[PDB]
Amino acid sequence: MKIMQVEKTLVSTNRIADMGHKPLLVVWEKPGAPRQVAVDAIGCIPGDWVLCVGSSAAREAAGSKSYPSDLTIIGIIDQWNG
Amino acid sequence: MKIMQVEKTLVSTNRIADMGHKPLLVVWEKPGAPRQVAVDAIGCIPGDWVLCVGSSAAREAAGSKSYPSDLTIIGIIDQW
Amino acid sequence: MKIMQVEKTLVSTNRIADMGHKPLLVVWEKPGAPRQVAVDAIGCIPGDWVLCVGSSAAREAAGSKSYPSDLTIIGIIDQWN
Amino acid sequence: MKIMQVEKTLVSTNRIADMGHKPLLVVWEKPGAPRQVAVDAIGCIPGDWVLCVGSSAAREAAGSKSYPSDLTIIGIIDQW
Amino acid sequence: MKIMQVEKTLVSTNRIADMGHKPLLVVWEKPGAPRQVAVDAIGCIPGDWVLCVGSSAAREAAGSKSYPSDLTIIGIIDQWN
Ligand SMILES: [Cl-]
Repeated sequence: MKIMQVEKTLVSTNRIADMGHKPLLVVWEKPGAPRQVAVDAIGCIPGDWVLCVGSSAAREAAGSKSYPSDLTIIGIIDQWNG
Repeated sequence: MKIMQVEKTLVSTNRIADMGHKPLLVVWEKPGAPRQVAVDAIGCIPGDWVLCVGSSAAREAAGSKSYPSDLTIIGIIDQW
Repeated sequence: MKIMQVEKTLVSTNRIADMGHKPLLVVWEKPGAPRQVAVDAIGCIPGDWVLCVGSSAAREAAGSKSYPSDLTIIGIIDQWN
Repeated sequence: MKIMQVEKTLVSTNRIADMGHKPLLVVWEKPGAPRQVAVDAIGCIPGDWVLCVGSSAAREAAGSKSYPSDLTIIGIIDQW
Repeated sequence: MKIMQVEKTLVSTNRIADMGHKPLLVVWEKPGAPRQVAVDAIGCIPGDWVLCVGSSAAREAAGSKSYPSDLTIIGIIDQWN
């Protein structure tokens, strides 16, 4: 899994029916790093540090084994909680 | 998933039957970046910025759990 | 599979329910390399060198074909054989 | 999917039984780039530019969901 | 699939039971390249150039669709530079 930060919500799109209403977020490992897009399975806001899963796990994490995702946020990271 | 841009249509006449008639597009993260090829499941043209999915999800995104794809366009993006 | 070292525990109180109670660990191929996170399926401590599996094998290794993992620690490496 | 060129046939006499008799070819994104190996599901020769799929799609592309491939040639690109 | 050279055996005494008794080998694309670990399904020795498969194919390649592997040696390369 990857540690990434939420930059912004991906709204400016028209996409496929096989994807539902779960939000898409633009994420990166840090500012300036290459951007990716993840399905938000938790409920995140810009600036949140999030745990991201790829591969097959990303699909069922997004809510279905049939979900079109290869990157899904499955947790919010507590930077300071120990 | 990754945002990419469509450079051009990929022409491959000799290809396996499992691919069917789905259009294949050459895509890149940006001009000059490594070229990859994606199945277009939306209907795109050169210059379009597109949302692409890989892994297992690219197959069913292309229209079947058995489809031979590891990269599929699942959306067009305006603002890039 | 990758050879990585455990740096520390990753705390995510708000994570999806399918993760159960599995511990998550911050791992890297060496200090300074990009950090990743793996589910601990062995019982590891910081400083341990660990064998990590990704792809679909990470899921069942973490305890279920339905488990949300793409990186799972499946062994501790005895570096001084 | 990636665009790659066939360099040569990969000869591996001692390989697992699951591989059958499918040809294996050494491929690269261009000369001098890191070499990889793909199962040839099309019928290629050295010099061919080819379309290759990875991930789980490579297996069924090679002919079976149980086939041991993570990289399969699924087309010949008309521009060589 | 990758062409790699076998460097040495990977000793992991504390590893998940699903691994069985399959040998694990340290492999790299060339000396000095990043080390990975593959399950040996052929029977290899150090110095061998080997064909390695990853992704989901590595599992059944290692003996079972349930096997915890994302890198499996599935062939020995005849005469390799
Ligand atoms: Cl994969």
